[PDB]
Amino acid sequence: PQVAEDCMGLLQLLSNGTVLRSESIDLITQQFKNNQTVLFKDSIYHKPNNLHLRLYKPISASNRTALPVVVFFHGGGFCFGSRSWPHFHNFCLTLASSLNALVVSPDYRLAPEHRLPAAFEDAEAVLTWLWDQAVSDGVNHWFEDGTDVDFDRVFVVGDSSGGNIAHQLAVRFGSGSIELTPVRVRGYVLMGPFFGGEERTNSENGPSEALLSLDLLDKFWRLSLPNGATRDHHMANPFGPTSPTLESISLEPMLVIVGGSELLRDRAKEYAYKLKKMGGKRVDYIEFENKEHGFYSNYPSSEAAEQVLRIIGDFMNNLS
Repeated sequence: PQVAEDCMGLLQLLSNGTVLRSESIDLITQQFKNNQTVLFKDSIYHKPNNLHLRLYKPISASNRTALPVVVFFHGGGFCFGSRSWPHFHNFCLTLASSLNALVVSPDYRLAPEHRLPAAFEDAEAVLTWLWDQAVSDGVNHWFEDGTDVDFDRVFVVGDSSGGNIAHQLAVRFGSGSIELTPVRVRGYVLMGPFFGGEERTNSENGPSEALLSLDLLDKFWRLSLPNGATRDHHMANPFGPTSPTLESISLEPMLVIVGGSELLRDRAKEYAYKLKKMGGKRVDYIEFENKEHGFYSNYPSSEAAEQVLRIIGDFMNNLS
């Protein structure tokens, strides 16, 4: 059937997004009366793969002080998503304005065309691109304006599959493997992190969500993990028999945020508490009762979404 080549090409066109030619400004309503302007523009960070990221600058506080960096990795189960998608663009406008930080929102290669670890390799290229900009006075060319950026205050915020990406970066940075001074990642925020495993948890065997189901999560892993791999692969299960030696590596402080009704609740809770009992690991586990996957971005202007942005801000303030 040729209708199969088309549904494949549909996935590519669906998450291809667009690239802005010039810088643009949007209005974002803060926690409909209080507004805020956020400057943003697209830049290429990997020329061979034609991968772009979006930089966000809150205009009001950028001229007041040096901004910390928030690298945001969007979700999509390693198969969907783009930094230009309005759902993710709106969340980054909220991230920049509420956290008073420069937001870096990069695209990354998607499965099944680019199976894992293609997404993790792209994430490291993002941080390496950030390092290249930091040491070369490149922030001054980021906009038609000066930009003061505190590269000693970098934070990685990962949504769903981006939360998995954030964990892989935290491991690679904490193991002394990659090292990008003066870029210093002080903390990691894992928001409903897309972790997997062959054996099911109780919440994974529970009722389906508004969008997520256990069958959909299985199809995500199967289409994104390499051919012939199981859900116990280290790229899916952080505690699989491949790279579970997290006791040795020095992990940065972490924040795990999930909804109480999430299918991925038990995996993230087990992930956080296995880390809390490892020595030298500061991990805060926060569970929002009766919420499903992506409540912080699926329902903005709701109380739960605003509390998440506050918790991330407090988490950033304490770490610096």
